[PDB]
Amino acid sequence: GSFYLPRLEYSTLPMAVDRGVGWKTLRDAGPVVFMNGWYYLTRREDVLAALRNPKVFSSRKALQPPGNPLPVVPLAFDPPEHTRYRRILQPYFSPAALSKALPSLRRHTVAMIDAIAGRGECEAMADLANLFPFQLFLVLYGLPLEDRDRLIGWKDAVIAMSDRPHPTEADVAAARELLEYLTAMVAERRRNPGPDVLSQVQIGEDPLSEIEVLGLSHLLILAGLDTVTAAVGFSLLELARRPQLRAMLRDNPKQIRVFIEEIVRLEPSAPVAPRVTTEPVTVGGMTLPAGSPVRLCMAAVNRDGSDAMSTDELVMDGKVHRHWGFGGGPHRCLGSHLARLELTLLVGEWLNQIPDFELAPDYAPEIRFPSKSFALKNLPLRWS
Ligand code: HEM
Ligand SMILES: [Cl-]
Ligand SMILES: [Cl-]
Ligand SMILES: [Cl-]
Ligand SMILES: [Cl-]
Ligand SMILES: [Cl-]
Ligand SMILES: [Cl-]
Repeated sequence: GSFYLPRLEYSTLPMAVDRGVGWKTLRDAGPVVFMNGWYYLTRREDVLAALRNPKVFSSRKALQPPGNPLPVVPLAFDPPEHTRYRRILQPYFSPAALSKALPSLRRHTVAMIDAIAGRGECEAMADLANLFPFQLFLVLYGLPLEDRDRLIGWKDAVIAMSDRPHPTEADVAAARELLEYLTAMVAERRRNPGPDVLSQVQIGEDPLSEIEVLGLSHLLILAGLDTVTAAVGFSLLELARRPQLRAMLRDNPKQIRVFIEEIVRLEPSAPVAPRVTTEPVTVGGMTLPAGSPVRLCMAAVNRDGSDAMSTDELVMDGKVHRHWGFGGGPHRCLGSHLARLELTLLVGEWLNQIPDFELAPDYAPEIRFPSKSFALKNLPLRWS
């Protein structure tokens, strides 16, 4: 039996400079590590089993908000409700379904790179990574392109206020404006359904309600955009400091795919998944009572050294690339195929117009830690 609970202060983890060092510090503390109210499960055997066991490791108990909120479709649901949502949404998010959008997404990506390439410099987060996901979101779901500025502003306000009592007056107005904006859209799509996703999920044999589509739309905006922003930054960072990799990847979709898998493996934008247990569980000989809040450490598992595909290094070769940067079990990222499509498009079109570039002088990449983001703070790039 394990009766001595390791405890760490989250804010002291050495995470700003090198995530490998940060996750190793946590993993080496033990299979179960208590930090700031949560039990972190750090080892592959436990993390993957837990992700794969929604009955025991509940998402709803960890993620259902208080009050009477918009339903967080499907993130905050357990089976059987979760299973229905995933069955309904799966066909719209498959590689084959999303591949049909590629000409449009490529055209918009090319235009975004076009405006940057002539400058010889940029700060890649503010100037591209922060803007690109919402741009493609408007394209994918048929929203007015001129609404990008205010939609990004609403998203940023809602994300920043989520973890914080005492909401600022500006914060509540932004949340209300976003809700009103999305509500009008969803109602129009129910009355006049086009061939698009948000229309089609509201009709057919098992239609979603307007409130369900509103909750889904909110979730896609809050969970599906900044995650890709973070991955764009890490993609361009690693390319900026690896000239021969840049050369190899230009016009090389097969290897760009491999590179993107490595970026998501090594710098997963959501490196832990929260759950609450529904019955006693024993992890590493330690028994946790029912109702225990746990955080499952996917990013640590991806780096645990247990095979050649799980090291702290960027590994471009090897016949197999696999990881849990998109999660695992039934909640595995609904948008994983979209994220891959968008990231590979971005890298390819960036290298087509900006094949050679470098970090600005005396720049040392860091994330803000602790914070609500595992993205780079900034990324100053130079070329020409
Ligand atoms: C590199 C980019 C991304 C990463 C690293 C990422 C990561 C993740 C992870 C780890 C989860 C599982 C959370 C959990 O188990 O509690 C998840 C779920 C989800 N993601 Fe992503 N994601 C990315 C992009 C996207 C995109 C582009 C979309 C859609 C536009 C999206 C939509 C969702 C949704 C709807 C869920 C909930 C699925 C469910 O609960 O069944 N994500 N994501
Ligand atoms: Cl909910
Ligand atoms: Cl300029
Ligand atoms: Cl797997
Ligand atoms: Cl490409
Ligand atoms: Cl500078
Ligand atoms: Cl900062």
